[PDB]
Parts: sequence; structure tokens; C-alpha cells
Amino acid sequence: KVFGRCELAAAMKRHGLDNYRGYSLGNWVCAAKFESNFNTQATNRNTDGSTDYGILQINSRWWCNDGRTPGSRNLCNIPCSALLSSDITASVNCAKKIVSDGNGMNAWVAWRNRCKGTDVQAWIRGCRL
Ligand code: NA
Repeated sequence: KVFGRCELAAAMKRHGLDNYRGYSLGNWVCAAKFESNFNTQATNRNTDGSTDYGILQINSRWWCNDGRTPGSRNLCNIPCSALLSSDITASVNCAKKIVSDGNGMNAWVAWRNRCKGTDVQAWIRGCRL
């Protein structure tokens, strides 16, 4: 599924991501934009052999099981495939664990480099939320 900007804002708010660990909805939509271009089926291989899955490019290194990431953990207790669903529940549940891990949204390197400190409210501008 390719979400619209306001559609994804709405889904994230419904799943309780808005101001989660103090991160406004704009921050989450911005992170999703640059991680996946709002595509739930986005997958990208990392140089270390791990893979990033879904709207928030969650890494098999730590968070999900893909059966092909040696020495990895599955701290969200899910198959990485569940992070590719048109339903964003698994992605949101696991993103709450990641953002709680101690470095907040810096865990998303595209958030740090492309969203952090920017006018993130622009991402929910004109959405009926
Ligand atoms: Na894993």
C-alpha cells in the first residue's frame, strides 16, 4: 500500500504514534516519507546483510526475524514480513519499541538527516486529524 500524506498521518494517530515519546505526528510522517515514500512494501538490503522493512524501514538486525540475518535479534517478536502489511499496526507497535530504546527517533538515520529540526508540522498541514 502507498499511503497519502494525510491518510498515513490519520493511520499513525489512530495507532497512538502522535506525540509518542514526545514526537509530534509530523516527525513520524516525515520519517515514513524518507524511509519508504509511504510504501508499506518497501524493503532495502543493508551492507551488513540485514534488511529494512516497511513504512518505517525497521531493521532485521535487532527488531524482526527474516531468517537470513546472522546473529540478529527479534526484539519486536514478529516476522519482518508483518512490517510489509497494508495495516500499519505491527510497524507502529515495533516503532514504539525502537523509539523507546534510548536514542528516540535518531534510530531512523533518515529522520536525523532529513526531518530533525525541520518544519515537520508541514507534513500534517491541511490534514483533517
Ligand atoms: Na532478526
